[PDB]
This record gives sequence, C-alpha cells and structure tokens, in this order.
Amino acid sequence: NAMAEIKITPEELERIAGNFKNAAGEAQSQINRLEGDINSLEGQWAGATQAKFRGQFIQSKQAMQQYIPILEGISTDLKRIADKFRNTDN
Amino acid sequence: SNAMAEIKITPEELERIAGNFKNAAGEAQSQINRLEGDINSLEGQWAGATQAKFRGQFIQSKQAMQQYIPILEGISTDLKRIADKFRNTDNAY
Repeated sequence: NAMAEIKITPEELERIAGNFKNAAGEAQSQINRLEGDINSLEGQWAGATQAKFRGQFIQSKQAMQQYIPILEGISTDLKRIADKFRNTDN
Repeated sequence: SNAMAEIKITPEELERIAGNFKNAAGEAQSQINRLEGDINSLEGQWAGATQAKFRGQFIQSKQAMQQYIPILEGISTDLKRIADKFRNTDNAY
C-alpha cells in the first residue's frame, strides 16, 4: 500500500513548486557564501593566482545564473497547472 | 605562516576554503537529485506536450548543474594543490 502512486492534485503541484522555489533560494545562498570566500582571498596571495580563482568562480556563477531561473520556471508551470485545477473545481 | 610576505594564507586555511567548495558541490548534486525525484514522481501522470515541457526543463537544469559542479570541484582541487605548494615554505624556517 505504501507504494501506491500519489495522484496529482493542486496541493501536490504547489508542494513541489515550493521545492523548486526553495531550491532556487538555497542555490543563491550557496553562491553568495562561495563568493565571500573568493573575495577573502584577494590580496592574500599572488595577483595571478587570485585572477585564476576569480575567473573560475565567475564561470560557476554564470552556470548558477542559468540554473536558478530554470527551477523558477518549473515552479511557475506547476503553480499555473495547480491554479487550473482549483478553478475547474470552483 | 609563510616565509614569503606575499603569501598571507596558511595551507590549512586554503584547505578549509576548499572544503567549502567541496561541500557546495556535494550539496548541489544532492539538490538536483531530490528535484529529479520530484520530477520522476509526476512524469508518469503527465502526457504529450505537458510531459515534455517538464522533462525538457528538468533536463536543462540538470545540464546547468553538470557545468556548475565540476567548476566547484576544480576550485576545491586546485585550492588544495596550492595548499600543498605553500606548505613547503610555511613554518619551515
């Protein structure tokens, strides 16, 4: 019985939409903290070394800036279908 | 502390920062894995264009993470390698 498929409802779509929204927030927090670390290395070693690590970090930030809006788009699509369900029932 | 004035960070401090990057890489992978489970739990109940829309968006997000994760891994690995380089002139003389 515990393996019964959980049927889609607006509540389920909103729960999962929330998971994606929360994931976007955690990702942002993570990139912020990592940026702080790279910032902390400035002046702590050779300028050439810092340039290499800043460069790598910005490439990671760019990847994250593609990723976050994709999660938010999924969250939006789930919520739009959730709304469709609620309005049909009304 | 290093023999060289220009090096103001210890190997242990670089290793600490490298751990933050390794932890972030692990957390990112765990996150996309949980979200994949969410997408998987719905997939069989969608059909046609809607099913494809969610599958495609999820695939895009996974590919973005396939970019992001190895960059964090590279930063962590490289930080540690530099820690090892610096160690030879840290508290040595």
